[PDB]
Amino acid sequence: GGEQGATEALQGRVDEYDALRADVDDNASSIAALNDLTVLLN
Amino acid sequence: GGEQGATEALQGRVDEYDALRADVDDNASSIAALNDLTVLLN
Repeated sequence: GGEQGATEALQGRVDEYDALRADVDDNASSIAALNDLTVLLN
Repeated sequence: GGEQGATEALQGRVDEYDALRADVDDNASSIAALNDLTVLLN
Protein backbone atom coordinates (compact mmCIF):
# COMPACT_ATOMS: atom_id res chain seq x y z
CA GLY A 1 0.00 0.00 0.00
CA GLY A 2 3.50 1.84 -0.14
CA GLU A 3 2.55 0.30 -3.22
CA GLN A 4 -1.41 -0.16 -1.67
CA GLY A 5 -2.31 3.52 0.21
CA ALA A 6 -0.07 5.30 -2.36
CA THR A 7 -1.49 3.04 -5.12
CA GLU A 8 -5.15 3.12 -3.91
CA ALA A 9 -4.83 6.95 -3.85
CA LEU A 10 -6.09 7.64 -7.42
CA GLN A 11 -4.77 4.15 -8.37
CA GLY A 12 -2.16 4.99 -11.07
CA ARG A 13 -8.27 13.99 -8.06
CA VAL A 14 -11.29 13.87 -10.45
CA ASP A 15 -11.85 17.39 -11.91
CA GLU A 16 -15.34 17.84 -13.45
CA TYR A 17 -15.13 19.88 -16.72
CA ASP A 18 -18.92 20.55 -16.93
CA ALA A 19 -20.55 21.48 -20.28
CA LEU A 20 -23.26 24.00 -21.32
CA ARG A 21 -27.07 24.58 -21.39
CA ALA A 22 -27.29 22.41 -24.56
CA ASP A 23 -30.99 23.42 -24.85
CA VAL A 24 -31.01 26.31 -27.39
CA ASP A 25 -34.81 26.43 -28.13
CA ASP A 26 -36.89 29.03 -30.07
CA ASN A 27 -40.39 27.41 -29.97
CA ALA A 28 -42.09 30.81 -29.35
CA SER A 29 -41.21 32.10 -32.88
CA SER A 30 -44.79 33.50 -33.18
CA ILE A 31 -45.82 29.79 -33.42
CA ALA A 32 -48.23 29.79 -36.43
CA ALA A 33 -50.86 28.98 -33.73
CA LEU A 34 -51.92 32.84 -33.78
CA ASN A 35 -52.67 33.96 -37.38
CA ASP A 36 -54.08 30.51 -38.37
CA LEU A 37 -57.60 31.83 -37.56
CA THR A 38 -57.04 35.38 -38.99
CA VAL A 39 -60.33 35.29 -41.02
CA LEU A 40 -61.45 31.62 -40.79
CA LEU A 41 -64.87 33.12 -41.69
CA ASN A 42 -64.26 35.24 -44.84
CA GLY B 1 -1.62 9.52 6.97
CA GLY B 2 -0.27 5.81 6.67
CA GLU B 3 -3.70 6.04 7.62
CA GLN B 4 -3.66 10.16 6.51
CA GLY B 5 -1.59 10.32 2.83
CA ALA B 6 -2.92 6.80 2.02
CA THR B 7 -6.34 7.80 3.46
CA GLU B 8 -6.42 11.35 1.96
CA ALA B 9 -5.61 9.72 -1.43
CA LEU B 10 -9.22 9.22 -2.65
CA GLN B 11 -10.26 8.99 1.05
CA GLY B 12 -11.75 5.45 1.25
CA ARG B 13 -9.45 8.57 -9.36
CA VAL B 14 -12.70 10.31 -10.51
CA ASP B 15 -13.64 8.97 -14.00
CA GLU B 16 -16.15 11.22 -15.84
CA TYR B 17 -18.76 9.10 -17.72
CA ASP B 18 -20.11 12.02 -19.83
CA ALA B 19 -23.60 11.83 -21.43
CA LEU B 20 -25.03 12.86 -24.85
CA ARG B 21 -26.27 15.89 -26.89
CA ALA B 22 -29.65 15.67 -25.07
CA ASP B 23 -30.98 18.37 -27.47
CA VAL B 24 -32.85 16.40 -30.20
CA ASP B 25 -34.77 19.33 -31.83
CA ASP B 26 -36.82 19.46 -35.10
CA ASN B 27 -38.17 23.07 -35.00
CA ALA B 28 -37.58 23.53 -38.77
CA SER B 29 -40.34 21.00 -39.70
CA SER B 30 -41.57 23.45 -42.41
CA ILE B 31 -42.77 25.58 -39.42
CA ALA B 32 -46.37 26.51 -40.46
CA ALA B 33 -44.88 30.06 -40.69
CA LEU B 34 -44.61 29.56 -44.65
CA ASN B 35 -48.02 28.46 -46.07
CA ASP B 36 -49.99 30.53 -43.49
CA LEU B 37 -50.18 33.38 -46.08
CA THR B 38 -50.72 31.09 -49.15
CA VAL B 39 -53.71 33.18 -50.43
CA LEU B 40 -54.50 35.54 -47.50
CA LEU B 41 -56.21 37.59 -50.25
CA ASN B 42 -58.57 35.13 -52.04
